Amino acid sequence: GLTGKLICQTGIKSDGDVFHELFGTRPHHVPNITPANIQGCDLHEGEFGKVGSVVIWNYSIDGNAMIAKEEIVAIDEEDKSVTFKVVEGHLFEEFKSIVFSVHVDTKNLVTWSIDYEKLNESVKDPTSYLDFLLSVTRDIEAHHLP
Ligand SMILES: CC[C@@H](C)C[C@@H](CC)C(C)C
Repeated sequence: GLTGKLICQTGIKSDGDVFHELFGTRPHHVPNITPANIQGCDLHEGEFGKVGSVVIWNYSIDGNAMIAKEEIVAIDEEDKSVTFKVVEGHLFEEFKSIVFSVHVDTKNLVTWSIDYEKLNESVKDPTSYLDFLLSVTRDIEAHHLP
């Protein structure tokens, strides 16, 4: 009853390898490119670009500052995908678990997926994070377009 999945897909005209590796090896540069959305990315454990690294994101939605600590649980170079599992922060006021994945198909299409389990049934499905992820994707595309 508590489980759901949200997905957004959109095209980018910028390079899809550069987009993938932004999130896979350079996530700490994301705040510099989309500062209205994401104000910080600090390495908590491990190393950038390695499975099992843990980062702390400082981000904002509708003018409200929030924090998410995430474990990078998968980086698939072949599929051009990165998966971030939330382990602490604001989102744990609503969810038991929530996982973000970003995939790039370069035959370019960026797909964001949100997999989640709500603490209880009155919790809203986190659709607002799709608007957030589309905004971050559009700022990255604009930055990467020469
Ligand atoms: C939890 C909200 C933001 C900081 C999400 C991040 C995806 C896991 C970010 C890299 C877009």
